[PDB]
Amino acid sequence: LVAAYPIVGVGMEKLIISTNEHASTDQGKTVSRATVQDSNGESWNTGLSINKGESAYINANVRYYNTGTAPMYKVTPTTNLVLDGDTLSTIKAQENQIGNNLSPGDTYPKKGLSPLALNTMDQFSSRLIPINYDQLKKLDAGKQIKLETTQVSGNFGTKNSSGQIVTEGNSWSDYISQIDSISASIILDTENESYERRVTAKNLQDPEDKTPELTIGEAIEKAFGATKKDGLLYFNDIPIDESCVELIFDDNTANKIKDSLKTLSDKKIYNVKLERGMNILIKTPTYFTNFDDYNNYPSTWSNVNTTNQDGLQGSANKLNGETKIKIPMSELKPYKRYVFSGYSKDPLTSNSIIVKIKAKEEKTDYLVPEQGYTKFSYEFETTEKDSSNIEITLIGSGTTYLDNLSITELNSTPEI
Amino acid sequence: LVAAYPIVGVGMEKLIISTNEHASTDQGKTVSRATVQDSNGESWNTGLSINKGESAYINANVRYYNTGTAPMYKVTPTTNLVLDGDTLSTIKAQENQIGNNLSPGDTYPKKGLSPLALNTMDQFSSRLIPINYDQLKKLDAGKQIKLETTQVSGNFGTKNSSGQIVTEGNSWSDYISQIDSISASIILDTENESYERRVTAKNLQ
Repeated sequence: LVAAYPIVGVGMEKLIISTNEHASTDQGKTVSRATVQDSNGESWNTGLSINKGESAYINANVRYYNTGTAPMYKVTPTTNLVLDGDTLSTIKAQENQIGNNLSPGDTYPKKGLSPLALNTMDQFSSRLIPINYDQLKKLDAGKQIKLETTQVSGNFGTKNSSGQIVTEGNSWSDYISQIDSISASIILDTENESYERRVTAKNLQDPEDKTPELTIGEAIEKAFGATKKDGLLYFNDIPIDESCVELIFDDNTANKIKDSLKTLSDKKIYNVKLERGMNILIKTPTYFTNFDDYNNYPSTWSNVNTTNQDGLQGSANKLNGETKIKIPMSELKPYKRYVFSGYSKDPLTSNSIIVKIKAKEEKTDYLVPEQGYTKFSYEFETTEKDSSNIEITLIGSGTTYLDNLSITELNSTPEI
Repeated sequence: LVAAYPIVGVGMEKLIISTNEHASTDQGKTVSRATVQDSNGESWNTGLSINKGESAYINANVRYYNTGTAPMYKVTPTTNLVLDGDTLSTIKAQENQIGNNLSPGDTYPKKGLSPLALNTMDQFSSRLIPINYDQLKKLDAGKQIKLETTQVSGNFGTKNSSGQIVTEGNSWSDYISQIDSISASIILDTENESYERRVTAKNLQ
């Protein structure tokens, strides 16, 4: 029920420009004699010119990488060069920039090597790619470009009766669209890697089809090789729960799950029936706070108490006091919108000091709804390499701990 | 339990550069007479120029060599020219630089010969490979380049019922990745030689 569907992305490393300028230097010596009179002269001729029409050549440094569950033989992408809300050229790479092999979970070329270069737009490798003069002025005035993937073309492998395989005329292109008509797209993002899978779905409109269906918790169990450990789900001894990760929905999927939850009797987003067209992100968190064990924390909290520190639904202490952790910015990445999220309890008042500079130094009271558990989450911006700490502090009157709290990445967020 | 898997590497021997410079020399003689007065002049015109956009052509000296347990018919590598933490061009060699045969434990060309040359980037052998001016200044300021292998493409051999073999459409490329999914890579290095083998393994999962 998982379909082999290899994803390709193109990554930018460096950009080199080059100017088509034209220089010259001439020296002349003249002498004349006439009958008495004479003359002698020394002439210099410096010359510099540039003629528009192919006025600036360029070259780019790229590297291919795979993600998914297939190889991809003879991969060939296409790139679309933007400069400033616009386009400049569109290149399908020639024979010299073909990507030969690509194992799943890998890059091309191999890791201990240098990147790939591309410079021409013709079908045979001639005629270096030009940039006209106004784009050159926009470039030197301070504006920079990026890269963009649009499609790839590659071939799979299949063995005949003869005992070998053949890779010719077997395009992966005409197996793209069919899969994206039937499947749901689930992506995972951990701290170093990312994985994109398509899992098959079940249409409820027409009754003739018989496709076996499941739920999103079982879907993440089946797509990734996930081990059910004691009710939790674990992926390479990394916990993935309905509570220990951060889920991201787009608006149509969010609305479908949200209005489908009300007829359901359980308030879990792991037991919802899977639908046809979805995009579900699951991001792992950076720093976890299970007070029992597995707490990747540099310093340890204050006024803690171990009575059923199981995480959610059993955090079992209601007293007064203070918790505080100071952390410098040196360990974490700068200039990234970090998101801090945890859960609730039954106190009456609690307040949260998040004193991080260049960011939300607003501190608010808790506004606890009831003894039942609800999440809470705030956003902030990371500064640049300061031992001046971010210091989380929670003062409470009616609780000392609730055993779920974390901070996580929320990437694709730089500042300058 | 040992899989035939020939390794190819590219070795650098020498690098030649060449400048696209443009020289000229002119001589003129003038004489004039008018009614009494006269004049006579001798003019020289030295000229030297260079225009960027294909300002420095180059050529490289390479030689192929095998290591492993297979031949490799019609070998064709790709090279990736770095200069200083960067890249300058990427060439899959044309028809004139194909490597024809390669026995295991051998080099191409044979040992009592001179190396191979390559100079062009086009698909048909034209348009010598250019280097722009800043790289030329980095070169003459004292920085040197190297070579790099990324992939090769070659063909194996198989005999049919007809009693001969055929080498066409039988790529070694689509037998690369499968072997590197199942095998362990063991290499030996002695004082003159080196040997790279892949031996098949057993999954315990």
